[PDB]
Amino acid sequence: GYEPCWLRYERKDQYSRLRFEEIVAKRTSPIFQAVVEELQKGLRSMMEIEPQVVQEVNETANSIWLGTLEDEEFERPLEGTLVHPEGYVIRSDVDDGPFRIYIIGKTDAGVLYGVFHFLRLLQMGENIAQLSIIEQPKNRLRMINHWDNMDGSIERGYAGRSIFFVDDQFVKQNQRIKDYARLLASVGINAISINNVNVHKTETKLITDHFLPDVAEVADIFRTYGIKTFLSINYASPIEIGGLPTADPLDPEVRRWWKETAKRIYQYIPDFGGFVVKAPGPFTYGRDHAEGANMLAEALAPFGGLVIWRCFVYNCQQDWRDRTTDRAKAAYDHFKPLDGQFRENVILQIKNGPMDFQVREPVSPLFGAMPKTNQMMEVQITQEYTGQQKHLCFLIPQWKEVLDFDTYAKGKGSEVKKVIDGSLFDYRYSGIAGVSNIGSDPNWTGHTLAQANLYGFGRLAWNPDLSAEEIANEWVVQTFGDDSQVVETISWMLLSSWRIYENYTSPLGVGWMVNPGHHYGPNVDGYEYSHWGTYHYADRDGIGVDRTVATGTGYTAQYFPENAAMYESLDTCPDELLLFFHHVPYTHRLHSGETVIQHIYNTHFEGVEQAKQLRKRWEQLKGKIDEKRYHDVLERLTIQVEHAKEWRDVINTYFYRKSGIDDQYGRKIYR
Amino acid sequence: GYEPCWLRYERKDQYSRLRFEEIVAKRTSPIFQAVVEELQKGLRSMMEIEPQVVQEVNETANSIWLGTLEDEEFERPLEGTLVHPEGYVIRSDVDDGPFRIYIIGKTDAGVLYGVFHFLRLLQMGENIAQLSIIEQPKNRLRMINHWDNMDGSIERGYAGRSIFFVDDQFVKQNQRIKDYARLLASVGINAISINNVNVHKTETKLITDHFLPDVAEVADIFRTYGIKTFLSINYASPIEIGGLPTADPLDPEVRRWWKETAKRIYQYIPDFGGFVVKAPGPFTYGRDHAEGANMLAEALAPFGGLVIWRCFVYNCQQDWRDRTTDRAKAAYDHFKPLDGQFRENVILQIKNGPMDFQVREPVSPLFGAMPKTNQMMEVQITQEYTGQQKHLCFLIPQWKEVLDFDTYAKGKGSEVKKVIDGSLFDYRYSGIAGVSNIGSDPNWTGHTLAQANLYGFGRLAWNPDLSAEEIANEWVVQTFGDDSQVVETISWMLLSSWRIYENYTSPLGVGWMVNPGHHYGPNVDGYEYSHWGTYHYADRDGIGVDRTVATGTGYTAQYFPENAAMYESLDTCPDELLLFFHHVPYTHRLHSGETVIQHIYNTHFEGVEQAKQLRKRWEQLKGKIDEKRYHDVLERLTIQVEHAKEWRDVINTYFYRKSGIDDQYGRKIYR
Ligand SMILES: CO[C@H]1[C@H](O)[C@@H](O)[C@@H](O)O[C@@H]1C(=O)O
Ligand SMILES: CO[C@H]1[C@H](O)[C@@H](O)[C@@H](O)O[C@@H]1C(=O)O
Repeated sequence: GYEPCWLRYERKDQYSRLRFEEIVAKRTSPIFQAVVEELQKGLRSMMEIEPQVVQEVNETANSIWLGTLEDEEFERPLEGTLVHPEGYVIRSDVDDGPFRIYIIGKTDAGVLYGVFHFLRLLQMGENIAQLSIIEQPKNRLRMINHWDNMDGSIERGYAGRSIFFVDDQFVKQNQRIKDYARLLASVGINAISINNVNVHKTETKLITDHFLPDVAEVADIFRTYGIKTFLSINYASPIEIGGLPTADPLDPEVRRWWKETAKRIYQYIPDFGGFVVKAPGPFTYGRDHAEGANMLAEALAPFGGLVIWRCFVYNCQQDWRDRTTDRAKAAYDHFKPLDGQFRENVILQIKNGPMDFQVREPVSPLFGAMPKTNQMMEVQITQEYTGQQKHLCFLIPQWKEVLDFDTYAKGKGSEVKKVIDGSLFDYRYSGIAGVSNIGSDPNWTGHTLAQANLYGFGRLAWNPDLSAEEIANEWVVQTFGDDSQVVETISWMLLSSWRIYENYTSPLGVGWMVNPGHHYGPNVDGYEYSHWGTYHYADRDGIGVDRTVATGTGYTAQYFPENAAMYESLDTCPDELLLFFHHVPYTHRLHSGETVIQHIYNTHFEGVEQAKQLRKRWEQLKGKIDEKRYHDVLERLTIQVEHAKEWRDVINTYFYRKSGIDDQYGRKIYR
Repeated sequence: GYEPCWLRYERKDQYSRLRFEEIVAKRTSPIFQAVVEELQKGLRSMMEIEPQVVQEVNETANSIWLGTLEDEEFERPLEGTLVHPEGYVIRSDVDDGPFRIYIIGKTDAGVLYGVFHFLRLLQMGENIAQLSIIEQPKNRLRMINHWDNMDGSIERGYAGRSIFFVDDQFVKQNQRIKDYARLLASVGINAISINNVNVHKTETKLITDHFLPDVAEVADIFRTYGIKTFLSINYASPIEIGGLPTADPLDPEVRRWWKETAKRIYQYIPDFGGFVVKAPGPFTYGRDHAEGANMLAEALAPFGGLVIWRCFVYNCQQDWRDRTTDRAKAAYDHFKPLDGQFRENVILQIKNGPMDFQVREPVSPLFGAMPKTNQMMEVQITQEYTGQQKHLCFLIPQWKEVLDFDTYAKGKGSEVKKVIDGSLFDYRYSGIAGVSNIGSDPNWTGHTLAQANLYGFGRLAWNPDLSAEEIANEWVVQTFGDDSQVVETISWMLLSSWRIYENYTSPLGVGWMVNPGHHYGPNVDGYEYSHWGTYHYADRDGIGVDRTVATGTGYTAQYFPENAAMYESLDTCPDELLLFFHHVPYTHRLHSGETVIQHIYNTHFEGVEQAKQLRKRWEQLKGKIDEKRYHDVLERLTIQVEHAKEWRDVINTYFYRKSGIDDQYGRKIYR
């Protein structure tokens, strides 16, 4: 019915097998049961062996040992250094007797992640004769947000319908949920919100007795795979389903209603993760988001729940005429002032950028600006503005640029990753969340290669220091095999895809220029005169948003001095973000030597040629990939090439018609 | 529940009444029954009298006589000249005895229209002491097309939900259908298609036994008011509900299926009007529209049904890059060549313009170009591109410009009205159709004053020679009374509204510049790079579509020599249509003396001020109009003023940003 994605566990040849007679499972918990089953599955499929599962080591048998520190006979030094609950150690016994692999986790979850790491080593064909590994995740929260609706639709879903809901109910099918959990767990994802942040009528009832049994059934599966379950809530629930006259967070009965709702939820799901909130809301009653979030936080506190408060807030009724109002400044101006007013179990979830998941956006100034408030970054795996899984776009490189961005909050070495992993400000709760890119499509992600974005998200969530190169390598090998041509080719495609897509879309960081509504395809003035605050201000002389303090919106001042100065100056501002920070003449000379207008022409003409190359390189792999996936991808790559041509021409023509400046190289621009 | 619109029958004062003791109804048919009931209603409400209904004249009683020629004792000369079946004569007896009013119709329908004319005279307070009237409609078909869907929605409906359907079924309520029929009949409308031309799944079943009983129930009501009922059909019905493998009009079984469908329909509705068709279609199987239409025509022929084939056909996948392809030429190039190949009961329905109901479009070249093919013009009463009933837009003046347009098909005096009334080419069937502007809203049309467009459509349909001035006068008096200030003010508002709306929307006939999808509001580049063939080609130097033969698409050649030459020349082409026919520099000087760019600024700034005046004039009527309607309209006028400001600024800014030319008068243009 559907692909196994990167958990193929392809059968090894006779020269790449392992000899094991037993699996020693020191524990019998539901998680351990899933761990054992997964190990059996991988070893059976890959090695064609079926070790017996036991609870005590057989001194003379080759074994894989699974357990926690408390299960050890002799606690060696390495595992003794473990402090993170989800951390683990994998080491081969150094003695000369039977072969033994020890997978030691700080907790059961640790053993689960350790096993998937062990299986990953096998899929990649690593020598496990002398292993000595210690791994602890950097981010406490490694979450996935689903924008699934209960009618089956998925907001911004380009990979089919929801695998959770249908006909305003839960799918009677749960086997796919189990395989999805296995996939998420394989890359360390430990938290999930199953419903759209835009909570509609039916979804509002997910926190009521009518649907809680079903939610609990889903949570039971995820729990088995070390995944905590969350629900996006409707802030107006007290009114819509509570029978109350208001949703005011300060109203005594409203506060009580939520506390009772929390209690009720925990009776079905004892380890419920908490609420994800997109917010009639607090503003409706003159309350600020601290008051709004803290009320929900107080309801969940007794149960250990968390409130994930999204900071995607802005004036969705902005006047395009007013160049003093800047949507990019909204998030910071709204939350920065509230630092230190939020309850301990509240985590502010902030998008990587201050606008809205554009192909390229500078880093949200909020990161590093709130020392006393937990923060978590939200990235979008589903490609809303990045190709919608029609165009290939491996998002890992972009996410690393964001994660490695130094905010200088506490001087050099204050990278975003250190802000969200909680080390910089000692955040009790923090991490990263990704908007799911899956659907009912057999290949899960619409575009076969988009599977790499989900895999990659998990890898970065676990350890942001991993290189895009090794993440791509791991994914390709596990998904398509180790043929050097296949690996080198697909890895190259993945690693260069984002830049290629940006080349023929929005120029120099200004973003947008997409069709309104569905957001797919070129439309330079699409939202140019809208009330969404997404403008490029292109005219016959130049383009760009002046966000300088000197003459613009003053957005640059939201960054710490080092970055503020870099963007403030027209001479130091990076080319790739120039139009996001400065309004400049088309003739303005970039650091690359190109005028702004010629740069536009260059990347659009050249981006299309690069897209053709992606397709050509893929075609050269025919015969080395099964026919089904070969054609699924070829189909998409062709769709990409044809659409890229539309992006190229629409943008080139628009700017030629406005600037009146011809392409330096005389390439075809339709007048 | 809803307003009576123009059939108010307001109670007259004691000095404006009539003395009648009897109504002589010479016939007992369902139509006559409705006629009598309407007369009783009007006389009771207006005159507070209740004449007894009799079948024989009382020599000594003041009476209103109703009958046809065959019912007359003495057939006078006037009614003796009647030839049209729906014509009638109204004359006061010239003798000195009792007062007698004779309403003589050629057929029952004629008597119905005669009575409504009599009632109209009373509502307007005309002296009926010495009447001598003869009226015969110019257009055989005076039709209304409904874009209602069975789920209750109305495509391009801005006046509420369908009054016909709900929950994929017919409304159990029929009283509103009766009052709607009364309204349509009052203005001579004699035909109606009750469902959307875009026939969806459920609507496709309107031609099956499952829904025919309901359709018949609706048709029974309309029949009583002289209205023939039609259904829009799904050309693919043979496949969707017929169980056949194809819809090919030349497939033997397909032809048979339609003939059987027709027979079945006529068993429920003996006088069924026929099918309205928007067309898997003939093109799908390499057949032309003559073959497509003739197949349906052959099925209806034995029953006297008609096939209304819409010519709204074009490449909905046009390349914006190709300036040689012109959507405006499509309709003519598609149908002109087929003249003389259509069956006698087929009528080609053509929109007033060759594009798509824009605020201003030149006349469709098809009118006058097909001497051997019946034609009917389609106009849009619902204001899709003309304010959507938020902005006031009395469409009658525009329709008269189209109707009075001389095609010169047979030399001077070949106006569009003479083409569609069938007199120019002796068309057996022809006329005019209007896309309904009603909905479930209590005031029927969303905007109270939009009621005038429905009324006006009927009046022009009956007699295109009626002036916009008298049509507006009739409507205002009947709807709001005869206070001279009220009449003069509302009439002025109606008569100037269209020009006002055009002033702040699309300039000089180029059209569009609307938001995509819903089509409401400014968005200059909205469809500029779309595949719909709706482009203005504005750049930093000029704007316009070159449709000349000399250098453009050659669209001008579709008109007869006299009009072709007028539009072909840049010097003779009317300003109001200049950008539809020529691409010109912004500095091009118009006949008005304005440069094209300054004209744009002028009409947009001034159009807003004119809109403010509409509101001001309405406010001055407070106290002379009931509070409910006064405020309903004031609300809309305020909405109009505010939106006009958006139209003004968006368009002015777009062209300033592109042309770089400032407003001559230094008015506020946001940079
Ligand atoms: C779920 O709503 C989404 C929305 O579809 C998307 O287009 C954007 O505006 O951001 C959103 C968000 O992150 O709330
Ligand atoms: C019913 O479809 C409509 C359509 O809503 C409208 O936007 C336009 O394109 O013309 C149509 C037509 O007259 O078929």
